[PDB]
Amino acid sequence: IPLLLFRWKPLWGEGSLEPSPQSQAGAWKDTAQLHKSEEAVSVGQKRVLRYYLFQGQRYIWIETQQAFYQVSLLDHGRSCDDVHRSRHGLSLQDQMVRKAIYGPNVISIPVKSYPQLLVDEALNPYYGFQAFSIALWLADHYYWYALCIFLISSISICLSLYKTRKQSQTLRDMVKLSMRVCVCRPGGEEEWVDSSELVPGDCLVLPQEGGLMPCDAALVAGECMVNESSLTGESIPVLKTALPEGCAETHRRHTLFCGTLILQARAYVGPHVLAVVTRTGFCTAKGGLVSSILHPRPINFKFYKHSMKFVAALSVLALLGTIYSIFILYRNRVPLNEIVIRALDLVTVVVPPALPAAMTVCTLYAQSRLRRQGIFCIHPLRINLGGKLQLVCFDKTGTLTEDGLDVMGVVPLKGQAFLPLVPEPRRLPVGPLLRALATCHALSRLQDTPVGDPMDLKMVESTGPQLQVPVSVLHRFPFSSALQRMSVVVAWPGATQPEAYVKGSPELVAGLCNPETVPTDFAQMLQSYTAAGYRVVALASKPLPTRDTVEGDLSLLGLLVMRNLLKPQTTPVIQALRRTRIRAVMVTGDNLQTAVTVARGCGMVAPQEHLIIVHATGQPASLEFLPMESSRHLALSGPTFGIIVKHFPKLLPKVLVQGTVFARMAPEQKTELVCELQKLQYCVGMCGDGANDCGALKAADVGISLSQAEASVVSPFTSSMASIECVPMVIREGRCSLDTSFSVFKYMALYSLTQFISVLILYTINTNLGDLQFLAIDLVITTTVAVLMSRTGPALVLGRVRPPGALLSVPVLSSLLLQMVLVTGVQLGGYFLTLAQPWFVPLNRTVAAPDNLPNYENTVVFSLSSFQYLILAAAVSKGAPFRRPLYTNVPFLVALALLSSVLVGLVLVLLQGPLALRNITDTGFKLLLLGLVTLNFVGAFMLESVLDQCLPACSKKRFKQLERELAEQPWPP
Repeated sequence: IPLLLFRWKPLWGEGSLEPSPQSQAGAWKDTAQLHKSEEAVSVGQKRVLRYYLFQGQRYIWIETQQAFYQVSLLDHGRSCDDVHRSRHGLSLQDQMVRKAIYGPNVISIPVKSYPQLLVDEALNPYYGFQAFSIALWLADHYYWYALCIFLISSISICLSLYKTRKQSQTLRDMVKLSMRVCVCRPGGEEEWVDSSELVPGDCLVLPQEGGLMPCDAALVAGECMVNESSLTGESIPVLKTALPEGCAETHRRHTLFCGTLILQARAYVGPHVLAVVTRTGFCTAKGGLVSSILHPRPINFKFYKHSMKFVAALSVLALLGTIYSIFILYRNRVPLNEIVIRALDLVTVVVPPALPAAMTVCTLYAQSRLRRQGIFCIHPLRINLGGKLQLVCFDKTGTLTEDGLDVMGVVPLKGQAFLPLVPEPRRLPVGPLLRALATCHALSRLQDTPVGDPMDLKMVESTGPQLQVPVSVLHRFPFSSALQRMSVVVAWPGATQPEAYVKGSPELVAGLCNPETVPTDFAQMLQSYTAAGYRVVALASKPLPTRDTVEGDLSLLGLLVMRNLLKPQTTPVIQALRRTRIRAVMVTGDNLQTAVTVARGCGMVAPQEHLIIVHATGQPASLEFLPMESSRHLALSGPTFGIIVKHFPKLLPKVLVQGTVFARMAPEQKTELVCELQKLQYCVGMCGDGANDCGALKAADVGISLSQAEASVVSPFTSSMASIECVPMVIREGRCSLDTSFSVFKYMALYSLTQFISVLILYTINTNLGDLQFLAIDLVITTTVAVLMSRTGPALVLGRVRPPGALLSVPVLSSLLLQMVLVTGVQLGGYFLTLAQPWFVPLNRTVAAPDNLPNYENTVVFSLSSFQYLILAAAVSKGAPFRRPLYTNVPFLVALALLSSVLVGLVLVLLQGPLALRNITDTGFKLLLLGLVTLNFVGAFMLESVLDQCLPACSKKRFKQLERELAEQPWPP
């Protein structure tokens, strides 16, 4: 083999592909087009048996003849007749043959124990640089400073251990489905096998009492009632029917997904129900969503996008900083054994150890602020995407309107008089119409919940009679979608003859009713509700003294009115997004005439703002642009949106920039409306609720789901308040986390730089900063005010000003430099003020640098510098546009106050044996050392309250450029 390139590697992956060449040359090699590293095979079970798991799917492909990839969907072209032939169980000898091809039917999480996980964190070139720094400063004997950068790099690791062991504990909780499952064998058995031995091609008999689900099986025989709350959040009971003979992604009403909980499971044909296993652990629903979490898409928040700028600047400060060290120390007559070490020591102060510890902890407080409010996020780095959102798409029903249809009242008809809509249906007396709305229902009085059609259960408590004077006699015609109506014959004690109640649409039923009974103003009465967003149904009766005699020659009695109201917290939120100039889009799959009358109510289309319906044609002709008379908006449609994206590709960005109401959108069309806005360089958000949004919540940059405790059908922000008032809370938290991450970074840099400058102003005169001084500084002062810096919080009102989004920009480099100038003109303003004192004596220069110098040239530099760090933390931590004022952070004022008081003490009145300061500065020189700290405290607040008020006189996003064109000339004629 001669593969021992390991010996070569001992000497030491930026270029893995390059590295790969070294390792090897029809086995164990796989370049999977993304980092190209997945080497696995098993070759067991007396076959070829390719094995490799690339993200958890098995890919049985070692060749082209007797192998084929994608264990998911390798038997996807089945027929509906074929699964009925699999009603019998697989053979027990053949049952342990399909387990080789498929998985063990367990979506598994590795344990990743503590020796295996500490090695995956410390193996990086930014903890190995500091392990070099442990053995670098410890060449100067028995340092305390070589202990602190071990003790604050054991906080940097242990916080990265905590955010990993708590994220993987969350994913391991939701996929725990330990249950013993009864099946059928090849010939008349049960055998009660474990759920970790189920393969597709097996039967499955459901328990009628209780149990969740083993795996997504097709309901081949029987009736079942499930609870889909684990997979979609729509927690209403869904009735599952038996699969007819003659497509698993199409027949949703015949599949029992893995994770949903089954409730009734009645048989009605035989002794029990039957199912046919289709998928397994990593290739199911709830197995595909978890595999989309633990291998996420890369986030489009390029934090430190420049990637070379900081590194090259680092290079210049380090080198043009370390060649000043080699120029001044060599003019101090050194024996060359330590110049090298002094320079490496100068390079180790420009890399702060607590930089990964303060950027990690800045995100743990962000998840700790959203969990108090309700939003449960799991991907920690997608918090910062909420600060950068120019666009938010909404669903309609359940999201910013009510969940189900709600009744308004009754419009009766007593002799064609058109008596108006009553506000409360509990107020009309009992008759043929009041008995009508309480008995024509396809519900079921089972387990104390009326379960059935969501519409007619709402009119049960609209008046509230008793249920289970009328009695359920017979359902003469079931409510079918083909004939659209439902006839129920009812009787009651005290009747001469039973009546026949039937409900349906207004137009189709009145065309079958008596023409002498339906009036002439029936079309405009239908028109006055179908154009305002009302859903209206009619009802009829006929007394009976079978066939369709129950539905014929009917009297028109009255109208029933249903209407989806807005939520009370919808209107102040849509106005608060329009006021802060982020654009609001509604993406619904409901009717178009309903969607316009809602988008005028909530506030996408404000009054005195025109909108025009496009309504393109299926033919390749023009767009027709119908107007509406009741900025500039456009209202699209479902089949309209397919015409522009196919036949008019040059006119597509002119529509998505100024189109607001998208109606009749298919659930597979909600996902490329998001992927097309991301190609206009929007950063799209998506608040949604249901199964229709499962493709579009993932594709969005911030996908938010409503009204669920802790689920995974979201991208990540499942919240739990059932309103759209959480979508400003993600904007308002993602903005106070995007500049806090900037304020933490531009403080670490400011500290490293003040230290490089105090070790460099002390390398001249050969008076290097002490032992407990480096420790003090770092640990105490710079880690207390960096772990506690990021606890402030979000503001209370959003604003028009976005965060700057780019770290190394022109307002950041300038402040750092000006602040550095104020910092170096005060250490030089403190060093050259002791030198003019009468009590001043110099240092014994020719002894060593760290050995025997408790002198006056470090006492002034350590005192001035300690305060510089505390001043700078407070200066860089501002919260006027985005975060909050810093006095609300009570554990951050107590740091500053306590640390400042200790520091003022060690300069006025000890820690003089320790920290090696000069014994007593005798005269009243102490009182004006606090003088030029005060004009550093004043001179830093009055420097960043001026520099952020700077406008340099001298549309990056694609959409912004288009908007400018629209402003100059409206695109519609």
